[PDB]
Amino acid sequence: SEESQAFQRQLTALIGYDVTDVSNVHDDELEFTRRGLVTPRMAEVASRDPKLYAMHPWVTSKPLPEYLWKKIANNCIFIVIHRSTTSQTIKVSPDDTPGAILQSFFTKMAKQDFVLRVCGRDEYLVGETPIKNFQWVRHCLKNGEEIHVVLDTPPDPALDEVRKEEWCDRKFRVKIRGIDIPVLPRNTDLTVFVEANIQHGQQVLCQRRTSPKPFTEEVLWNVWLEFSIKIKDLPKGALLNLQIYCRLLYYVNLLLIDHRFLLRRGEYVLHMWQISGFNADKLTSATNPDKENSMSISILLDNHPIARAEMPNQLRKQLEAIIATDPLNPLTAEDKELLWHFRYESLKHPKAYPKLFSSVKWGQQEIVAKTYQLLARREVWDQSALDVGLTMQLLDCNFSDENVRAIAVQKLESLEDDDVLHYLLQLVQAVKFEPYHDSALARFLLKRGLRNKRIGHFLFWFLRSEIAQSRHYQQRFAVILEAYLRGCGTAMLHDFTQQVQVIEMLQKVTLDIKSLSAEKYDVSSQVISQLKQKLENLQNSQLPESFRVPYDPGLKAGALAIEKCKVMASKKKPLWLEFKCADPTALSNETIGIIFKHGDDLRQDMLILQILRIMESIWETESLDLCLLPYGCISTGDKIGMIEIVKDATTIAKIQQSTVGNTGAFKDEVLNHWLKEKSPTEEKFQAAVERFVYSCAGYCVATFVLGIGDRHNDNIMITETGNLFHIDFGHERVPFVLTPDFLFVMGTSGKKTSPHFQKFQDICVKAYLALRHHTNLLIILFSMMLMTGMPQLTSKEDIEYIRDALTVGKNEEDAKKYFLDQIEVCRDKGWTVQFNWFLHLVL
Ligand SMILES: CCCn1cnc(CCNC(=O)Nc2nc3ccc(-c4cncc(OC)c4)cc3s2)c1
Repeated sequence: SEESQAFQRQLTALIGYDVTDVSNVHDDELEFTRRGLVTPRMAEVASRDPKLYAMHPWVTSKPLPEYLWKKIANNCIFIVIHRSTTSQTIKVSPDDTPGAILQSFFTKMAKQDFVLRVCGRDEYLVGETPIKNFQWVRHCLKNGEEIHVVLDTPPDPALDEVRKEEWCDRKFRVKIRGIDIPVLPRNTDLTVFVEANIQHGQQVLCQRRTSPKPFTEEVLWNVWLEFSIKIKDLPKGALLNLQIYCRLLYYVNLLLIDHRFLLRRGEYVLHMWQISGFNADKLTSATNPDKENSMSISILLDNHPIARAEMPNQLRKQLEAIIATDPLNPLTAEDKELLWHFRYESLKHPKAYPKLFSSVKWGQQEIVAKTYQLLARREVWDQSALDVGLTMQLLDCNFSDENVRAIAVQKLESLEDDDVLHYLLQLVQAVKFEPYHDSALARFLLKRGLRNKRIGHFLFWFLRSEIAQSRHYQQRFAVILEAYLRGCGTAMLHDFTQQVQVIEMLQKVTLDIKSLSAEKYDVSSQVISQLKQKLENLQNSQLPESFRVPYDPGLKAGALAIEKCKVMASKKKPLWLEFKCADPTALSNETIGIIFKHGDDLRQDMLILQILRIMESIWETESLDLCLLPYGCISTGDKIGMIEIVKDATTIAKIQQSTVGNTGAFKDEVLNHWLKEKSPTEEKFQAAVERFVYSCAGYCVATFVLGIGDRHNDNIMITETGNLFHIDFGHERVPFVLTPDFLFVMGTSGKKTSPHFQKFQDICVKAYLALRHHTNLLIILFSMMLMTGMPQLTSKEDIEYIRDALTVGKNEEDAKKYFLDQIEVCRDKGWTVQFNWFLHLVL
């Protein structure tokens, strides 16, 4: 039971979806999946070390990069320690463990066991890890900052307490009975038919149509559709995709083999997803909850069970060629049969595996058999070093086979939380391509999230983001989330509970303000008053005392700095909110600044940001820093989210608006003055010039690769301290933005060269060819991003942008050349496409 039914309401209200609800299901898969997950939850709960769990030490086995060993000129590191305005600085060896450091500290003083917490954060320096390997440390040294730690006592694991739990040979065929809708769209007499496909990872196996019939609110064929495939030749995870044309208006899917390995039988009345008017919402096994407005379709099943000599030379080379080839290069029939015939050779090359397993006639019993024997002798794959790009490739929409997919997930098991975090978002999205609710991958996210509060925290927001936006996938995700929460342990349930109230509160406010200045560029006096009064109304009895900042879970925000909060001057009306630190042990009055925004789909931004982080760590692997500023951003519901404000930064545009602020002339010297005036010492200035040259360079390459490089001034920002960065990725060309104002900081004005600019192309090109060394990873992530993150998209040309840009199949010379030309376009065009935003105000 009873007090255990509150818990459920807690869960549902925490999730944003009621998973005990059974009104949008035609079977028990979700229920079954709720049951299936108890063990892997309990298992992981049971085996986690309570102390290290409560402190969630954020840590990495990566080597410390060159550019930070450079920053330590003494093989020794300073750490200020505090007890209560009593503090001493300690020389420490980069290889010193924390316990080891406590040894030397107790030694120092008086002439039990406490723990090193970071000043101002919910971050601890604990565990047999040399300090060189805690992230905070690496982050402090990056920025030229000191390292402030208070000594306090550990958090009681009691607070992580988890609740008690006490839980034939026949051809296949389908009777299309007919379809219904209540209200008919365009109205004038058109014509309509049903298309029934037998699908397996977007490979199509058979297809049947109906004769068409006049499009009216009710249409009844009552036909058998005898397909070409044999019942027994059906593979697990095969979808019966049902589609409607007149062209494509609606689609829906049914697993032909249920989660119990049972051929699917009987009557079904399926409510169908309308078209927007390829992508991952097409694949779903879910039905439209909206029974009242959706088109639907009746059908019937009743058809039970089921569960090397020497290769030539020039063929080996055709083979190696095929294998050695981007994920988007499609395979000829000729290729596929080659791969299949020489599968045992193909098997020694882990890079072949995606190509190889998509050369499988999955519509043949006998061949899948062989394909499993093939997976049996996995020596080489098991032993290969982890390649995430490769691994990821095998979790995309192209692979429905449960066992292919699961070897990829084997490979992830060896990732440390550091990397789990990098890829967490994409991996969560990759759930959408899983044929069944319960999957190896789902279970793996579950483990890793429960094992580590950082992953757990981000897992929560990532699943919740989707649950609240997508009906296609909310059911499945809601089940995974519920699984998580039942293991994360009441500490976090309270945290998530705080957090969820705050962002529901603050979105209420966000939307109410849009109502009050329609478009009208200016923001009425009236507006700001009301914003002020609401936030005051909120703070006085309703808002929590403090709360974790979802995009950065080490930060506890306290009260609002109402004075500093405002509505932004947008066509949308985002909030500029700022909070005090709730941590009194913090080093500053410097606020936490968060922007809330409705009107853009931030799921996209989230993705782009995550790819930015990935690029930054690729550059880590060649001892390269380009100071990208992939600020925090978390989507939270329908076209609405939050955004980390970056301290001390303005808009390239505004730096123009200041001096001239014209309707839109444009000047080249202005940026460089703006730096001087924000550099209290001329040598710090050269650091701004420094940071800028990198940041510019970073964003130049990145932005180009993603093809989001032609942007307006207003959507680029720089820090008072040189760090340039792009924003707002919800929104003649130019490849990327290299305006003449930038180049004047690089000591050039219209076609010359100079110390820092030589440096600029040097870094740029380094950066560029460095990402080409991870081509397949970027291609797979990008392609997935578009499939899980976008509007509709061409399953060739939208995606194919990024191979031409990564200049696939090219030696480093051509490529370097290519990139350099992409610079020279921005110097042909100078201010031209910048200038052009304005003009089309009327075109
Ligand atoms: C953060 C504490 C207050 N503060 C301390 N220094 C400043 C100077 C002003 N700094 C900024 O405005 N920084 C910004 N950072 C971002 C990051 C992202 C976005 C953004 C990204 N995407 C979509 C957007 O549309 C609203 C906005 C805007 C800003 S402004 C403000």
